[PDB]
Amino acid sequence: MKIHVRDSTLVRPSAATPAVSLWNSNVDLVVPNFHTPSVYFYRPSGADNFFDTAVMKAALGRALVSFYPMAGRLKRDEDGRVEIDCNAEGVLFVEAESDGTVDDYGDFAPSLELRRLIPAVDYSQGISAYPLLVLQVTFFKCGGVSLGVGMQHHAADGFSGLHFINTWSDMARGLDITLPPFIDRTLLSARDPPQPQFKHVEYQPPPAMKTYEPAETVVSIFKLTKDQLTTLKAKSKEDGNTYSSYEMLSGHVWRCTCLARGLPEEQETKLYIATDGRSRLQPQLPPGYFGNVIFTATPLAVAGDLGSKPVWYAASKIHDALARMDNDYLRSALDFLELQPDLKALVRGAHTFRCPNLGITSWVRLPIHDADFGWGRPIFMGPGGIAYEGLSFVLPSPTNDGSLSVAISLQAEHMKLFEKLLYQI
Ligand SMILES: CC(=O)c1cccc(O)c1
Repeated sequence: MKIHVRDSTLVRPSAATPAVSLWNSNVDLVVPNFHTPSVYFYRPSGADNFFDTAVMKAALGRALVSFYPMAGRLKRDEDGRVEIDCNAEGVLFVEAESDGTVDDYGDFAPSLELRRLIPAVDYSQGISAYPLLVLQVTFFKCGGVSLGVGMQHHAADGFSGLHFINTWSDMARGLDITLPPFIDRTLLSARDPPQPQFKHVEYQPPPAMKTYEPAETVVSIFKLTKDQLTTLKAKSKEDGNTYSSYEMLSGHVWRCTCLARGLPEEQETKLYIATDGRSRLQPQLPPGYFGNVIFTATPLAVAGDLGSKPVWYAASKIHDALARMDNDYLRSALDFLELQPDLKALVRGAHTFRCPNLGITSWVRLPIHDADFGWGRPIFMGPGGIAYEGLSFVLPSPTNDGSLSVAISLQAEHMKLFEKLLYQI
């Protein structure tokens, strides 16, 4: 498939916005340096103006008025701390055409082929050289359209990013803003002086694999029916042992991964779980809080135990890790991060999620399919390509059947067994 760009432009806020330097909290600093990829897919609705770029950009400019930090640029203060220069330079909007079809992506497994649907960024010209948000509307050879999104997570996390996209689509349909964004990250300032309370196991080195081959990593996606999810939930009754569907599913995935990887009985495994601090921070963050509030629960386990014990054993560990992440624990994290000499060094990479470990996040809660720009909701949305092994995304169904999908990156030889184990319910 070849893709070629008809036009690219910088879309600025439709009206005047504050000219300020937006301070970043420690959560807003422990982020990747690249743009986080995500992709929306749409089927033709039969409309003559399907995804009219003028309509899209008009609404984009209107949304960037309240979401003005999105149209800003990265800068560093006198101490070298990354902050957001809200200068309204604008976000990048790319219109592109494809000689292929939406069907070419099949089940929309998040392979690196999705990256082509998202504008590339030159990271060699300073952190101030590129927009915080890059957008690509691609028209396929079937009438279908993809919306590719690259968002610098110095701006905000995926939760606020989703808040922006849905607001954009709302305005594209003529709607006014439902939830106005709150823009002040000083609410997540560390205490003075910083008083950490736990050692924070989340930032400790993960279990290793004695060795380490090269690894041919593949990406797949598997649908689980509502009945399959219901059957998995009542497995909490096993061995005379209630955990939620999410806790049980994440435990199920964690367990299946260990068995698929053929982990030794004694091998330790560490699970990384993205959790939203918005729910537990005190006092409650204002609705529409614009920034990063995503933390990580990291339960430890023995591969032999996960396999020989019921799923609720895995779920219990997951539940315990999440339960101890109250306000005090998160407040301690801000203080612990504050004392760290290098925050970027704490950002997790391929090494973190290599065998025997795993990272998981669940997007079912998000209104990820509420991005209706006037021509219908997305037929799919997911991460814009997964680069390395050991990442899993739990995606809800676009339909109302209550099914979900587990997208995941594993070694090629491990992926085949994982599919078998995932459906052993
Ligand atoms: C994005 C994602 O899937 C993930 C999973 C675990 C940890 C983490 O920081 C991120």
